[PDB]
Amino acid sequence: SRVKGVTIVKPIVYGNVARYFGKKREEDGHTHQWTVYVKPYRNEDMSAYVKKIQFKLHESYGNPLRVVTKPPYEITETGWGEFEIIIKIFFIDPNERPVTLYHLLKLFQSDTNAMLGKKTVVSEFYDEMIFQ
Amino acid sequence: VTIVKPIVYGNVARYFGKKREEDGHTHQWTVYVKPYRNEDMSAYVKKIQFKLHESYGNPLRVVTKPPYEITETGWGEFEIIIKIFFIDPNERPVTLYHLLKLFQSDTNAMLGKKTVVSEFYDEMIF
Amino acid sequence: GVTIVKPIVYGNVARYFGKKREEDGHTHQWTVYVKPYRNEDMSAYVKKIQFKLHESYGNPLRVVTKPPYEITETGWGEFEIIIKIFFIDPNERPVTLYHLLKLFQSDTNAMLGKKTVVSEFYDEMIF
Amino acid sequence: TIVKPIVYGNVARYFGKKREEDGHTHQWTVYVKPYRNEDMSAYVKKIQFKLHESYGNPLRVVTKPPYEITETGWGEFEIIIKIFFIDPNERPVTLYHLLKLFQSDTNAMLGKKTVVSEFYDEMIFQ
Repeated sequence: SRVKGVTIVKPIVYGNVARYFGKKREEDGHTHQWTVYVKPYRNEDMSAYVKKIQFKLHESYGNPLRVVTKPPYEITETGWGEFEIIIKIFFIDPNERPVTLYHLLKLFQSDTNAMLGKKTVVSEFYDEMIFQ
Repeated sequence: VTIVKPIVYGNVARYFGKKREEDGHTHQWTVYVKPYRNEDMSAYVKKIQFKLHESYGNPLRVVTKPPYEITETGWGEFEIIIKIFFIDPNERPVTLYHLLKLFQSDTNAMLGKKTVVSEFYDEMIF
Repeated sequence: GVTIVKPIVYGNVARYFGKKREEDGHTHQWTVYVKPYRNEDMSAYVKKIQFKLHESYGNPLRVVTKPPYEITETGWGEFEIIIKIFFIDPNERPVTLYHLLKLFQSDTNAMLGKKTVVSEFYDEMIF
Repeated sequence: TIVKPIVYGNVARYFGKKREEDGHTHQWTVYVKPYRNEDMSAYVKKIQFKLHESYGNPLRVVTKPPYEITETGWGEFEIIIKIFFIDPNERPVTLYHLLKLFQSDTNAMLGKKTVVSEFYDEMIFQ
């Protein structure tokens, strides 16, 4: 006897891409450039149903609570260590509890890929968001 | 017999590599209508018009012969209304709207992609 | 009659390592896939999807039941993957698609700066 | 009553020098590919690209995708593409293509390094 609406499912990908500079940036000792991101599994404007996404970077980043309101939902920074990003998705239709994803930022590649195409690391994962 | 005909539409764009100083243009793009499957549209489509932004000279571009597409160059993103007129005058024309997409995500920039694509699928029902 | 239409894409992508990997000879990494065209839950209508990979692989009759309906491997040569699409509805007979796994880029796309082999083909599935 | 749209053209790139060994200054690739990707090899028996007489083996035949031919040379000329069908009755379609190698002047200011000359067409059946 629950009064439910229509079940609505939205498939998403999220993760990070990273690329090594070549040399230890002398000023901060940084080494990689990277973008963490959330994007639809197939091209569509998520802004129909996503108000904002926030990525909580590491405590060592200035302005660590980064937020994005309009697509692409991505944050680009540079760094030297791997750490755990906490990505919260905020829906438009309130009475829709946010979704929270933990993504371990990957910067270095596997020795297996040190032997094949060792340039650009990618770490992406599939998940789906439910509605109504 | 309710006959459906499926289509994709949208645009593709590519970065100059450097803003041209004559007109501050940074991209060339192409906006299009294509059939979902490699079939012929001309059998049932009189013309398609792509109403561009008023910044463009002659903003009402009309395509009557396939391929139903328009190639321009640009500095900015904007909405493109798309009017599909059918060959028997009875059939009501279908208006599609498309937000020209010109600027690459840092993600796709880091993956070394070279072409920005936003494309969409529809069904014209008869 | 039901008469529902669900556009899908299938095919594979491929991105050549840079060099022959000294361990198993592998030169390319690839992903053969079947995706809805729109962003939607296709497990609403798809029970499972079988991918028949070349006999040289292991468990070559790969079967995916939860989206994404993607297989990822490495290899060094091309072959033909037979894709069988099993539906939720029992009255709906499975579809079988053939796809030639493209690993080698063509001269046209090589000369354009293209960095990934993409071979994508289209279909519409009816109910 | 089947119509099949195709794209045909060439890409070329100035190689960077006048190769002194044989004079050849560009490398090009002429191709034919369906407007919307399908197994063209289901109904195309072979595709011919007849080229300038200076090229030994001037009739080149391709029989399976990618339907392209790659070469090097110094000058532009007309490539005759002939498309032969699996169905013995359907007669060969013949396309003419001005192979392009040198760039325009607004596309230099664009930030282009590769040339693209590409045309739509429709193979028609009964």
